Amino acid sequence: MPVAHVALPVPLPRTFDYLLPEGMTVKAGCRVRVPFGKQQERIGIVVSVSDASELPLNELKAVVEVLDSEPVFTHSVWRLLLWAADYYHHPIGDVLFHALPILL
Amino acid sequence: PVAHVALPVPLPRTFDYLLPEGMTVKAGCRVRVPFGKQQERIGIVVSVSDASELPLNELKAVVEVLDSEPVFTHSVWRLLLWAADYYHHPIGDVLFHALPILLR
Repeated sequence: MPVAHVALPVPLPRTFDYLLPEGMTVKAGCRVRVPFGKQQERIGIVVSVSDASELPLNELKAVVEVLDSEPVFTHSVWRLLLWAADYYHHPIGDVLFHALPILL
Repeated sequence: PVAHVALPVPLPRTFDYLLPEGMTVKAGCRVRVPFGKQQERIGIVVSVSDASELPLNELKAVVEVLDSEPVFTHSVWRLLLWAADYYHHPIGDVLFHALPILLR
């Protein structure tokens, strides 16, 4: 009863920022393993890579491992999926992960 | 450093807020909540439980409840939620876009 769950009108990509460790590069389109909750891990997909972030670079967990060296998404498929997601109002994560099993 | 990751989260991607004391809200009401750091935003209560993914000591508190009771019909509400769910649209996206229509 004390936790009100509010729904807000967030930007296009509602991605989650994670910090990359020392000497570990990843390109937009690769899958990565990251920390969620507290002591749980989950497979994610890199959407973008910038030097900035909505939150202080001091409180963003670091990626555990990059399960990819080369984007698992076609340069075309990728550009397409992102568009699709935005155009039809679908969560980027939703499209990406649902679209992966098929692409393979 | 930063890496904008897209993850496959559950159905509602709602944001948990803490209700101050002596202030109750029904699922379907609009509320004013803190965003970013020093910014306000109008949101809608999708649900209300006693639990929360995060520590109850880290959840900002609702600032104001703009509704005594649901601005959405018991029907419309039940419908919109479905719609959002069935067609894979952000619940917040559906609710706020659907609002101007239902009223005007």
